[PDB]
Amino acid sequence: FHKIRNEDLIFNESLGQGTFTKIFKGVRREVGDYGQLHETEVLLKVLDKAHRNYSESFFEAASMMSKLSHKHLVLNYGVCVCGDENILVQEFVKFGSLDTYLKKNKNCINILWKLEVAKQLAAAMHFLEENTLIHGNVCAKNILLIREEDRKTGNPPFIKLSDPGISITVLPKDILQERIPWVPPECIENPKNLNLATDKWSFGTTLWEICSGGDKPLSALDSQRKLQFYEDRHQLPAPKAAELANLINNCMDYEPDHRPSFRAIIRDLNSL
Ligand SMILES: N#Cc1ccc(Nc2nc(N)cc(-n3ccc(CO)n3)n2)cc1
Repeated sequence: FHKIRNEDLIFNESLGQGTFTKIFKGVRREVGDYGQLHETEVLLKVLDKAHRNYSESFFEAASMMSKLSHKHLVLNYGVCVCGDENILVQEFVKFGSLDTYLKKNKNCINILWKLEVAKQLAAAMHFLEENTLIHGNVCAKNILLIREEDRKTGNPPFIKLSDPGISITVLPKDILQERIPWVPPECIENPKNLNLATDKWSFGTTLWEICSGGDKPLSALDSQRKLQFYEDRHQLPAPKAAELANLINNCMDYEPDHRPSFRAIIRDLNSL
């Protein structure tokens, strides 16, 4: 990663928290193309100092994805590791993460918006699958909205997939259980089962979020009951707007080997 000096970064408002992290809007002073000086809006993602022992996984999350370049993958500018900080410096996305956007905007998101977003997520995942790169934490909180839909110019919304954060292969068991039903059953059984098929299951859970106005699937279940949901082999209820329910359930297959390729997922979306 490119190294960015702390002197060149200004922290502004908090934008929320992730697992062992806090996110802020900020500004980076930099020399850009043609030698022009810029003050660039950035997302600053800060590893909690109490959890500095996760720093390798925290950065590994950003690194492997940054090794590929793609229009639907978030841009990482660099890292700041001055002093006692562990900071990832990422492009600032104007409309934020999709979980929040969906909850705020339930009433004006229709089936065509959901389908376009699903197709774009599936394109990003097909790119990862073709490169045999595991993401490991597909969820609406890790989808960023670059551009809102504009009917008045026929313009679709445009999303990017952000980094997965610290890997489920190193996280505490109780955090994994709280992340059911994004973490697939085989990874609850053994987090080293993380595989390309993991991302197909989580993609189904993410489609359910997209279809459910920002609701969290199984939120009313505590961790014990989320575990038993897997033990009993349940599927999620169909969203009220159920156009994608079959695809969600086909992706959320308890047999990892039976989960469909992202090419087949795309063909299915294109058929609707
Ligand atoms: N109101 C408001 C508002 C909130 C956030 C943004 N911008 C943004 N830009 C990014 N590159 C990443 C994120 N994230 C948000 C959650 C995560 C965890 O994945 N990231 N948010 C813009 C407006």
